Order: sequence, then structure tokens, then C-alpha cells
Amino acid sequence: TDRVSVGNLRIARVLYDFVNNEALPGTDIDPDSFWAGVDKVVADLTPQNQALLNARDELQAQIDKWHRRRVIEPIDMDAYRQFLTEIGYLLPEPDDFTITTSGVDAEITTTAGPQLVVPVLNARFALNAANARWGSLYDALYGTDVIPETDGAEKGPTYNKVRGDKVIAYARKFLDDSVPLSSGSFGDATGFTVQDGQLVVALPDKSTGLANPGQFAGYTGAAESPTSVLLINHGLHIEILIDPESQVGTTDRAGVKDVILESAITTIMDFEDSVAAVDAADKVLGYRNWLGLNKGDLAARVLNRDRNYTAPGGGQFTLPGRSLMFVRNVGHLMTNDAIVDTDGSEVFEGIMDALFTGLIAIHGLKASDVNGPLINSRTGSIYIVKPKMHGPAEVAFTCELFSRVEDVLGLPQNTMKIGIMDEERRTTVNLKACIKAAADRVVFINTGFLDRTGDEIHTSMEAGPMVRKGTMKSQPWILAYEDHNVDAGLAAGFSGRAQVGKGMWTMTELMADMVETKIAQPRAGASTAWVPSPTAATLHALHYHQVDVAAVQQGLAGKRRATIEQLLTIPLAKELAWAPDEIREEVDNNCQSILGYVVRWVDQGVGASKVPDIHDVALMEDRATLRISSQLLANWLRHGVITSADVRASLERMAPLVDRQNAGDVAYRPMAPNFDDSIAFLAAQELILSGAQQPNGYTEPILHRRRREFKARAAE
Ligand SMILES: O=C([O-])c1ccc[nH]1
Ligand SMILES: [Mg+2]
Ligand SMILES: [Mg+2]
Ligand SMILES: [Mg+2]
Repeated sequence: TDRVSVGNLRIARVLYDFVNNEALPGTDIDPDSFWAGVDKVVADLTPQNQALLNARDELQAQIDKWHRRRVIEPIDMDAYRQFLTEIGYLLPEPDDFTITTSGVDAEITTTAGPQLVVPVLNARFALNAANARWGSLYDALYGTDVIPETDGAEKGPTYNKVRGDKVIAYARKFLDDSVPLSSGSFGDATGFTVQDGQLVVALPDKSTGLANPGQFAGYTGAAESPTSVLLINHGLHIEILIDPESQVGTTDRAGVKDVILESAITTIMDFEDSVAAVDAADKVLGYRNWLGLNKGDLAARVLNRDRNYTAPGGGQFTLPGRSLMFVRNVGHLMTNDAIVDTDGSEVFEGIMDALFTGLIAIHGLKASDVNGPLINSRTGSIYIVKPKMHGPAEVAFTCELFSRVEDVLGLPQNTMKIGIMDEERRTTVNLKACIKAAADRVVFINTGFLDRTGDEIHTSMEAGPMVRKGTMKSQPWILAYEDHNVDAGLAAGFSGRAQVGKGMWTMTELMADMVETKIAQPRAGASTAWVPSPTAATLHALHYHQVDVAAVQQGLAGKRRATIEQLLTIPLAKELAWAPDEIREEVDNNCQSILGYVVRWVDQGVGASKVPDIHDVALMEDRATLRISSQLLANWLRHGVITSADVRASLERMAPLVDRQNAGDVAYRPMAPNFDDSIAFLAAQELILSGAQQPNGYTEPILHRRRREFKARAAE
């Protein structure tokens, strides 16, 4: 139609122009050979990609059949596990080894701290995350519920001094716990001066330096009365801003205006579950943003420059002002019409992503203006997160794909590093082998709730009814999965070399609860964890100051805290474990999760936002929320727990609920009462009723189709 012919490919014009006009210039890759490479790589790797997807299907069918031919008391783990080994699901574990990945930035190998994930299609959000390397601690405490809004300390229309003073005292205590004075407390500090390269803090009666003088990293302005003071603890920077003339400064004993924390050390720019991209137009929007980020020129309003400091011993240095960027590609499943072949077949979206996000990322290894000076990776690496892989063969393929892209791009081999997401059972039980498959490219493994539970449900769909969604969070299989992931990471030498990450805090407004509970993640040996906002990044940073992750990691070394049996413990529900009203609540719960998420996705192409749940708690979940919820319902429908009338009834009374939760949104169009007119509603209905049939429970085939449907209707 409006496509460009390159060998066997018919490339969508919008994509072809974008690449020639925006992505290629400055890379010194010849446009003609770039496209011949796209054509070659797509032709060479497409059959293996598809072979892998059929492998998934062959394995699931065998497992479905195993449960079906069985009666059978509870499952015999010797039998189950022997079966899994026979069919090639459970592969033998390789001998110990250390990963050999190199050329990796210090933000990933060394520094422990928060990690942001943001929809790359949203330019404002993406710029915010990139700028979230540094955040105001005062703003974070004042603005959220960490400082509780009791009587007197309420956020008003204007400054509340009672609340402000609380904020100040919270931070002072943090200073004391993080960068202690030889004697006294920051709570009594009256001033700061840099004297003989040391930091000197003035107390009402005396003066003192730091217990560990070396925690002093620098300052701004004159040593004799600095405008700010730079500290360091556990690899992370803390900056005390000093200005008596500022609105908070006047109130402060030492003229302190704010405390700034190094927060989001790295950010993942996401093309997968947090965005809605169903065609060439949507992909180009994403690719364009990814390009602006890497060239430094994205504006929505710009990217921050690095920060200037004076060394304690007089010199004059810089710190990065931007979060170091990963990109998350889509996984192996989906195709996309941005390129079709002569036959009209869509091309695998994962393959395209490597080619185009890899091409684009070259700009980030280069001076940004194009004069200067920002850059992403200074060590010369491109950092790609790859989600939803199943097993070491799927990881090997991603490496081979990267190898071939690097060739087309003229990059050295292994420039393209992989972040291995551990969110599918066949990866979890073969984790060590997956890490070995990428032993020279891997910079990251991580765990999460949503996708991994959905796969857990879909895999054992035929075994019986599963426990509630809430129950899933604390089942034996997931707790083993969490620990087993750290163990594999630490045993492959990730400490000092690569990130070991944990899941997203989805409750954007529940910051007090986050600060209280998310500390478990670094205590479990995770050198990074996912946060929903720059504000959450700043608050989660506190955890890394309280917890010596490096030491925690050294302590876990050599431990084996999860057995294959634990990992293989299917979350089946006990002999009829729910009262009727409990069943209804769970059904409502899941139907609302789907409706609330689906409606924004199908109608508006939003893949991530603050979606009020059934109790009006704001959650920022990604598409994986659709996978658990619909799989759970599909499972319950499959095993007689609920009826199809139950599902339709729930959908019909949760729908208008969702409507009014989206009241105050001008573009929003309600689903109720003409349900079978809403494409969103029908998408929700299809996810559930077709759920047991989606490959590995994946929701994109259905979601993408319905979103495309909607876009077509809107085009009249
Ligand atoms: O909850 C999550 O996994 C998530 C990632 C990005 C936005 N939400
Ligand atoms: Mg996921
Ligand atoms: Mg310590
Ligand atoms: Mg199936």
C-alpha cells in the first residue's frame, strides 16, 4: 500500500522515513546496507524464533495432558519432576561459573539503588525519569504520606510549618543514620564549612567532623560558606542545600533549604508492557522518543546536564545528572505490521526492536548536540532488557539475535548487553542455564509478581483451582522463586558485576507503606528494585542507605535457599477453601482489574497509569495485571469454581464502577450500559473467556487486535 520494498520485506513508509531521516544520520551506517541487514537478519532468524514459540506449545500440551490423565490425591513431586525432565522442560544444571560480561557502567556493576520503569511512548514521563537521578527529599516527604497527615500536619493549600518541621526532623535523623557526626547530631547543626579539605559542622557549643571523614564528597560555592555540601554513603550521594533566604531555609537552624538524594540510578525506557503500540505509527512514536533521549534533545521540558562540584581537596569535578538508561524490548511472541513480507506476514516485533532500538542507542554513545556533551553509556555498552523468555534456548537466541544486529550496525560484538527477566516458570527452574547462555552479555536478572504468577497459573491450568490473587503473593513457589533468583545471580558472580533486581511497588499513593515494607528487597540481597515514580525513587533510596546490599550479598554467597521442589509447588487451593462471598469478591476483584486497565488501553492507547482498584487504591500496574487476572478467572471457570453467568454478572457491575473511576477524564467514553458496543468491554470479556486458550496466557494477541479494531472504528 504505502510500504517500501527491501528484498522480501515491505516496510511501512512511516518507519522507513523515520529511520532514514532521523535514526541513521550521525551513525555513519550506510542506509542501504542497514536495510539489507534488516532483511537478512529477519530472513535468517525468523524460523528459529517461530520454532521456539512452537516449543512452548509442545511443552504446554504435554503438561496439560499429564494433569488430565491424573486423578490423583495431591501431586507426586518425584513423578512430576521426572516427567518434566523427560520432556525437556527441566534441563540439567550446568557446572558453576562466573559471568564474563565487561564494558559495563558503574551504575550497574557497582551502585545499588532504585530503578525506574517508564512508558517510552510518554515523552513527559520519560524525561522525568531520566531527570530523576536526583530528587528532593523534602518534597518527597512533605508531598506524600510518609509524614502522616495527622491533626495539625495536614497538607494545606499553602505551606504548613508543623508539617515542614516534621519533614526537616525526618531528614536530620536520616543524615545521622547515614553519615554520622563524630559527636552530636545534625539536628543541632548550626552551620557547615570546608576547612583543610575536611567537612566541619558547627554545633551550638562545639564543632565536629564526620565519624568517617571520607563520606565527604564535595561542595558548591566557597569552602568558607558553601551553598551546598555533598556526602556519600553506600555508593549513593546526598547533598545538603544551604540557603537561609529560602522559604524553608529561614526556618532551619542551619539555613538548610533541602536535602537532595541520588535516587533513580538507572531507568528502563519501556517498549513492552507499560505502553500500547499496535502498529508502525505507534512504534515510530516510541522509537522517536528513544532517539530524543539518546541524542539528548528530547523536549516535551528538557534533559538535565551533569552536576558541578568542588572536590574536598580543592579540585573540580562532575556527577551524572541523568539516570543511565536501559531500553526494554518486547519479547519473542508478537509480530507487528510495521514490516510485512511479500506474503503479507507480519514480522516478529522482538527482532525489529533489537534492530531499531539498537540502531538508535548508538547516538547515546556519542556527543549530544551533536556538539556535546551528555551521553548514556560511557563504557560503550547498549543495555537491553528482554522480557517473557522461556528457558536457556530462548536466551541463546536473543544473544545470537544481538550478535547479528551488532554486525549489521558495525558495533563490536557484545556491545548489546542483555537484562534477563525471570518472569516465566521455564526460565525460573532453569535460571542458572539461562544466565550461562548469556554469560558474556548479561547485566541484570530480576523477579516480579504479575507475569510470573500468570505463567504459574497458565502452566498448571489443568491441575485444579488456584488460590486467590492476593494469596499468590505469599505462596511457597513465589517465595522460593524470589530467593532462588538471588542465589543464581550471586553464584554466577553478579556481585560487583551485574544487577540483581526485584519487583515494582504498584501503590503510588502508599509511600509510608512502601518506605516501611520495600526495605525487604535490599535486605534480600537485591542491588536494585522497581519504583513507580521519581518521588518513589527518592523514598526507596533511603532503603539503600539503611541497608548495606554489598555486605548482604557477600553474606548470601554459597547459600542454596530454595529447592527445585519448592519452585515446583503448584499454588493449588485446598479442598474447597472459600465461602461464596469470598468467591464473588475475588471475581469482582479480577474483573475490575481487567476493565480498569483494558478500557484505557483499547480506547486511549495508555499502557500505564494510576488505575484505581476495587477499593480505590491507586495502582500503577502494567499489562501483566491482565495476564494474572484473566488467567485466574479462566482457571476458576475451568474448574467449576464459578459460572459464565458469574463472570458476565461481575463484568457488568464492575464496568460502570470503572466508568465513574474515570470520571474527570474528558476523552473517556463509558462502557455501561451498552456493553456489547464497547470494544474495551468486549476485550475484557474475551481475555477471560478465551484465556485458557491464549499461548502461555499471553494477552497481547487479543489486546492488540481489539486496539486495532478500535483505531479503525475511530477512523470513520
Ligand atoms: O508493576 C509493574 O511491573 C510495572 C512496570 C512498569 C509499570 N508498572
Ligand atoms: Mg513482565
Ligand atoms: Mg554500612
Ligand atoms: Mg494453550
